[PDB]
Amino acid sequence: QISVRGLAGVENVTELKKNFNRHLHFTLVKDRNVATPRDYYFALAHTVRDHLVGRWIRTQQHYYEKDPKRIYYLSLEFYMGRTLQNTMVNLALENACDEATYQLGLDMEELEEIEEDAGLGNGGLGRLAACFLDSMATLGLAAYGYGIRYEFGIFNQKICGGWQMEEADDWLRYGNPWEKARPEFTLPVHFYGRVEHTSQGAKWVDTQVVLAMPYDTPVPGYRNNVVNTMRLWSAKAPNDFNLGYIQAVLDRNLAENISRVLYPNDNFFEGKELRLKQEYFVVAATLQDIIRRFKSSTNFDAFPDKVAIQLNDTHPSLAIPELMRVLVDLERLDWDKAWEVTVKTCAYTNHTVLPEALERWPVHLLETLLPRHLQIIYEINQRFLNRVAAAFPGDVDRLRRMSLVEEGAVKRINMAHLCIAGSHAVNGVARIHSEILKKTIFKDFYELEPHKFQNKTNGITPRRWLVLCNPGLAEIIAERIGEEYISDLDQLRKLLSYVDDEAFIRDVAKVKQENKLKFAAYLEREYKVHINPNSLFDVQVKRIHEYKRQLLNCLHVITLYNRIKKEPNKFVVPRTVMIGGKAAPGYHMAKMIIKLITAIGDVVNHDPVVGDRLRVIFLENYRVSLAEKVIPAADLSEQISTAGTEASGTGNMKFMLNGALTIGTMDGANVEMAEEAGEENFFIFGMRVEDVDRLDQRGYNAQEYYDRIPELRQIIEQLSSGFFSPKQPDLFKDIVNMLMHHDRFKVFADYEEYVKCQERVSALYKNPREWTRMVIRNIATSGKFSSDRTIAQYAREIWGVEPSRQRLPA
Amino acid sequence: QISVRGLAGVENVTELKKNFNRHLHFTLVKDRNVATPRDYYFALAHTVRDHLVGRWIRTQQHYYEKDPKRIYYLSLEFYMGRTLQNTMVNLALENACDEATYQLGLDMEELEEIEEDAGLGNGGLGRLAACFLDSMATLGLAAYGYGIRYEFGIFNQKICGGWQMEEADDWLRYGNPWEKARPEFTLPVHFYGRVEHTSQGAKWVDTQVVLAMPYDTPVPGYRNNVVNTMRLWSAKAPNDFNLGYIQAVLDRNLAENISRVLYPNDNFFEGKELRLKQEYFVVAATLQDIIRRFKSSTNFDAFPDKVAIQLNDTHPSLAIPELMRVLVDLERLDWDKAWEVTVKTCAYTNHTVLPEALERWPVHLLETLLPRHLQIIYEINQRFLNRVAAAFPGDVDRLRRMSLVEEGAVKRINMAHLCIAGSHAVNGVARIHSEILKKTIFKDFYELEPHKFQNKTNGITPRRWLVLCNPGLAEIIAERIGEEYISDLDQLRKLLSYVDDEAFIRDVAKVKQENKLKFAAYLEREYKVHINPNSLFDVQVKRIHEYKRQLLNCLHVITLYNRIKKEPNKFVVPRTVMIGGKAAPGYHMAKMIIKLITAIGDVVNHDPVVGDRLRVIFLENYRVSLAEKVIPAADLSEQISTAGTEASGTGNMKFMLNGALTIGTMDGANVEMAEEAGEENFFIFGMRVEDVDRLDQRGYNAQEYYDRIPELRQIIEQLSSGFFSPKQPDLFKDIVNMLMHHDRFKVFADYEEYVKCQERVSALYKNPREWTRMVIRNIATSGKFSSDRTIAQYAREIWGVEPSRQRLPA
Ligand SMILES: OC[C@H]1O[C@@H](NC(=S)N/N=C/c2ccccc2O)[C@H](O)[C@@H](O)[C@@H]1O
Ligand SMILES: OC[C@H]1O[C@@H](NC(=S)N/N=C/c2ccccc2O)[C@H](O)[C@@H](O)[C@@H]1O
Ligand SMILES: OC[C@H]1O[C@@H](NC(=S)N/N=C/c2ccccc2O)[C@H](O)[C@@H](O)[C@@H]1O
Ligand SMILES: OC[C@H]1O[C@@H](NC(=S)N/N=C/c2ccccc2O)[C@H](O)[C@@H](O)[C@@H]1O
Repeated sequence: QISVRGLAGVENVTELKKNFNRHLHFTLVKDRNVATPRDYYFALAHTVRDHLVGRWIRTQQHYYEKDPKRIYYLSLEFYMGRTLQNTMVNLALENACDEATYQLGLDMEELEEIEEDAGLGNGGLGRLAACFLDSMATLGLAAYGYGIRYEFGIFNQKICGGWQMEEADDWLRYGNPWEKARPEFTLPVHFYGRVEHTSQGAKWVDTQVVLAMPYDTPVPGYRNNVVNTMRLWSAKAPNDFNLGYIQAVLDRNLAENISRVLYPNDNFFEGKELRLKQEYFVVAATLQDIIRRFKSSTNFDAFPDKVAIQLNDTHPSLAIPELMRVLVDLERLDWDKAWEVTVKTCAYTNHTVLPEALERWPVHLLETLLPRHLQIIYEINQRFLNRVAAAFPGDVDRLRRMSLVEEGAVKRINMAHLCIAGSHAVNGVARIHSEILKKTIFKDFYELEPHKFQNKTNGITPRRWLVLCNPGLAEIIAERIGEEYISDLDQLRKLLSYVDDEAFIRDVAKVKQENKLKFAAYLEREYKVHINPNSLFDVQVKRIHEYKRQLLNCLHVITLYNRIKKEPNKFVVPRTVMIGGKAAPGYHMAKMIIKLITAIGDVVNHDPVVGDRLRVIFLENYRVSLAEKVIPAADLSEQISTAGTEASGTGNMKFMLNGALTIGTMDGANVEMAEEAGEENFFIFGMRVEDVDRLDQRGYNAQEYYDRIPELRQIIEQLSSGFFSPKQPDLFKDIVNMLMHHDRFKVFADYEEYVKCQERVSALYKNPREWTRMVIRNIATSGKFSSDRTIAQYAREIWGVEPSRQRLPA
Repeated sequence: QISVRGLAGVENVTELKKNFNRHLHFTLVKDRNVATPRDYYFALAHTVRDHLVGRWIRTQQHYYEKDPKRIYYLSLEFYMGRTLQNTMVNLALENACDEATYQLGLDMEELEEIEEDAGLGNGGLGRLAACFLDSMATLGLAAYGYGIRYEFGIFNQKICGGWQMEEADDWLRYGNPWEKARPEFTLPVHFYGRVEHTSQGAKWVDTQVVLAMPYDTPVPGYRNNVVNTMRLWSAKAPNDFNLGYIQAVLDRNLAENISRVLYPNDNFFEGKELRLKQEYFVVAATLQDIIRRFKSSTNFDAFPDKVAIQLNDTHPSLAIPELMRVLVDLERLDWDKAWEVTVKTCAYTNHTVLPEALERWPVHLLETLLPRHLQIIYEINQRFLNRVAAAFPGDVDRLRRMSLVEEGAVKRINMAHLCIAGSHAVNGVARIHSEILKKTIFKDFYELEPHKFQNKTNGITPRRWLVLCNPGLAEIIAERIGEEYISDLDQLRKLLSYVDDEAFIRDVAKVKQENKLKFAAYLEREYKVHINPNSLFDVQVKRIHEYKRQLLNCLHVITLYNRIKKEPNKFVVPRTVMIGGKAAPGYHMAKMIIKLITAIGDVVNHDPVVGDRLRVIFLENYRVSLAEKVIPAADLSEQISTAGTEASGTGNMKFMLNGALTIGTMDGANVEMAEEAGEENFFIFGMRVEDVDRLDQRGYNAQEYYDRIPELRQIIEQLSSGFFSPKQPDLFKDIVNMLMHHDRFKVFADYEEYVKCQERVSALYKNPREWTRMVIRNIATSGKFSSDRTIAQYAREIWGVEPSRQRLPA
């Protein structure tokens, strides 16, 4: 049908059809008379998967013969989404499979909906790891993602009575066709025990053993014939574990609980032993696998020339003391040489400045679980602090601030300090975030070792986030500028010469309307809700958190409702306001915010005077597969975090790429987006970082705003009095209380500018032609935010490797 | 190589080879350079499995179109062993695959050893279910085996310091290529809750739900193109189960523990709640599946014409009250009609008379777990006892003996009484066992309903137990009488005309020596032990239990040792005494018996004066795959249970089929074996059932034997004084104590006759020609003990269906 989806040649179509039937018969043991819709999905997944194997075997053989420097991307999260469509896109199979299945009497789109998301992450950090994997493959890098094969990923969210309910995401229930178990690489991981000192070295003894069994998932590059590996460890008890008899077998569950479930904390930090175990487990298994591959290529001097380990936040920070442990205790290297190797091998990416999120592990936990690692951390700290003391003599408070060991009620280890000390590179994830790291939270470390500190602005993969989810837009772009932009996104700049093009303007507006109709349909079928597809689609999708200020969005929505009720017969630009996202199950305020959104909807959506002019919808179960549907449909992207709180954001980049305009604060990557697109082509409002600082110095008094803005006073009074909860008048008292007395994120301080800026959004939407020209200017300058650019910078500036866009032989 | 293994045609060999490579590449993602031995096994299993699918799909389609009466064999145990070789044998593929793999540079025998046994049973009961499945398929019966997919089967046994240690049998660790998950047939099973009464019927409410997910395994008939299904249920939590959050997800393990592990109790009875849950779980899921298939063929009158349910012991006895529950509570049939249907549908096979083995479930357990089932059982019992009371007026003690409800300290339900009341047929498993049922433990029931009581003498499948494990013997037989005996084992009678045949005698003796050399080699490699292959192979393999009298065998062994030590320079027929079997982990006396065997070995095997004349070996980890190796190697089969205690035995039949002579008591099937072969061709010794009864009446005094047999006195004194345990002089005091004061199984009473009979065994072995002629006479009359005969009798006399030996179209 459409060109960017590849060729549907007679040979290939014929061959896909017979392989589909072969799998339906031999693999699924069905015929066309008893086959379920899921059998059909599985037949298709096996047919497509077959096309990966040759390239996968030769890619890995190629790395063995050429022996390049290997990149190990360590993460506790890989938010992959679905694999079927992505595989077809990157193998250029999509049109062929569409034709093959159509001829077999099946709708491929329907089969695609059967696949479960691999929901092995929470949000931006997990999704970033997935985009990175795609880019590393596309750029021909010898890269491996290492993580944990969770049995349960991020919970499925159900909304019951306007409240979030959690249900287990049993994503492996029917089997995962995209994984290959690698039992030959099963590795022991040790826990507890004690440290013994002998004549020559310390020994870690009397440990409990859990086995790590790896499962390999392919990661195809975009049409370059490269297939890299994502290797995820699963926990297994050894066979003599606890070996009255029945209980011993049942107790195997305890050991295997390590890989059972993803922690859904979102940003913040729970010092739970099981989380610590997960962090060590991925680190210990991965490092043994790395060393084994390195020896199979004594001379650890060359280790950093053949290995890079990227630490995705502090979650895998134990790689630093674990590498030291293996080098010093097992390989018998001296400390200083081992340390040299470690620092040159490891690099650290920070993904937050929110203090409550930072990992600070109690000493007593590490003492019991990982006694030798604690001793190594203490030694690291002593040597580091001697370095600080020599550089800044007499500065006693710097010593205590920079310590890896934090003093107090309970002693803790600051894992972020551990990461900086033991890494050759530390990066933030957007220019303003990286500046904040040097200027504030890691200021002392920057002064000691300025050469360590870098920026690597985040990006998204244009494969999943344009070609896959928005083929209609990819196509109209490909019609004018060709197809090479899909792996060289800067080429979108060529679209600037079409901003006055009458044919192109009409096409961009058409694609959007088409996407909006499709999504208005999806809302009807799967959720039985009515929406006007001619309204402005105003969307805020992301995890629920106070700093992201879904609350500020709620305030705007209520303002519009009150304005309509005041002057019912005045024209307003119709809006469909869509807010979606999961709340961490232990996060009370976020759960209350969800309830507020649904309660606003209940009032707004059933007011006869409002009509089709304003609708408020909570998008249930926001996840990667839902993002692929809602983002292409959006007109307005809400990116309204308090300046200084969103490290980068990546949802922002996805909306920009897909033809939505952005209303946002100068925070995270928004700054660089407005910089690329021009400020005139962005709806910027609110306090900058400096204004937030100024207000913090004075003291933030929310009352002042309440006293001076009558429209805001009415909203707070409506909330307090039970306007949005008639049967539970005080339901939202926690919300009013926080906004009035304990708002860390200054919701009221940005309210006036936000509403004003939103009026300007409405003004522009009234003129379709000028709205669309500004959209073209956004799409056209979105090239910088390709994760291909991001990865090329990591490779050249951190890992010391050259990316290649050259094909491997097919 | 050998003819019974089928043809190795050029086309088939070529095709198997390319399918092997195709699977190695596409399925296992390997090439010949990185493939592990296990990859090769899996490639071969996928290649062979492919040949099942056509026949499997058409068999099941055939049952749908012809709609025959379906047989449901319900068992908590299916002791399957390995599947690869059995599949090749029954598909006539064995020689072709041997050639294909040889040409690929691989030894098939080596690949076969990689496969894990499906160890989903304990012993004879579990193995019987497996032989039955094979025969039902071979006989063209529309049969389904239903059970539980245990995550862990029977424990692997390790011997440490002569003591049994248990290790978890994680048989699914690498995936099972022989199962197909059937998620579309996932069914809810209910637990706990309470019973409510409404205007029209009782309702079972407030239950906890566990899901039952079925996995289908093919069961191929012998070269008839029939492939039947074994369907095993797996336990899965529903997704909202327990849904702080982390704990709720981890707690899913509790629900799923139902299908986690096989109870290894062996014969006896532990009233453990988890076992009760397993019993209901298999029953509830299976019955819903049966009814669903029946409706898809309101009119439950025809239910018994289209369904037979065979209850394999009392383990699935809850099928009776569960069927009533569905019929009365859900389908709204009246009691009497529902009961009619139930009785005509269900039949019961008893597999024991040992009182401690009988299931008697405490009322309070059923009350909490299955409240509606308890009410149904009470009602069944009331109606049954009214029947008893009308038939035997005034007989008040008969009423209490026949009650399903047993009175006492704790009230219990006698499940065996439940089974007889609600079944149209009750059978024992050998003629003497079935007689004992009518005469003693079920005497009252026999008097009330004599027409219910039947015999179905056990059998074994000549496919696994001759063709597969002993191809050399199958071949020399096929050379003289053709191949048709493999599915019509009575044809072995034709071998009687070869008993004087000089060529045949030499061949039978050759095959045996070959099997003994092979097994003497296996012992060397895998266990580094030395044995003389020219010695008599004296083997007792079976679970360890006092009634099986491994102890009597031990006494004989010590007698031989003492006789050699007394007269070192006298000739004795050399023996290798092999004893193997697992002990139930909670069975102390059985664990002590194992230690005794190893301790005897330690003394005997290292005595310079003994030499190669006597060796005592404990065969570790006896299981189906080890049986296939040891049985063909055996010369003497030890079947020495106290008369009246072994219901049938089946190991006895396997040894007879494979050219060993039998020394045994007139117990279980031994009686019918000696009857078939002639008593002159069997080494019969010891008390008959009547002699045991006579002794019980008088009082068994072990002292009398000790006082009158000097050779026995010496043994007991050696045991007591620490001759067999120098560092732990009193180690075996529990054993001496039991034999002297508390022996239920009268070991001393059979000692003299046993030793005498054993001397006669040695006498015959000294004359190879006459030993072998007696062997031919055993093989020649073993036809009755084919499970094809057994199943044909179940079908005609219980299920009301005609077996067919006709081929389905290929
Ligand atoms: O089908 C369900 C099962 O599939 C197996 N995968 C196999 S046997 N081969 N996979 C081959 C493969 C081939 C190309 C790309 C990805 C792949 O997983 C997996 O090892 C197993 O965990 C999973 O449950
Ligand atoms: O760089 C990619 C993205 O990283 C996110 N940080 C996240 S999602 N941190 N998550 C931390 C976390 C910590 C413990 C448990 C679950 C979690 O998601 C940042 O908030 C976002 O600005 C940035 O665009
Ligand atoms: O390979 C490992 C996996 O294999 C799957 N089986 C599939 S996808 N097909 N099986 C087809 C089949 C075909 C003929 C005979 C027996 C069979 O299981 C099983 O459903 C799964 O539980 C298992 O872990
Ligand atoms: O009919 C087949 C065989 O059945 C066996 N009975 C067994 S193996 N009962 N097992 C009962 C049992 C009961 C609870 C838990 C585990 C168990 O193996 C009989 O002992 C044997 O004589 C007969 O040949």
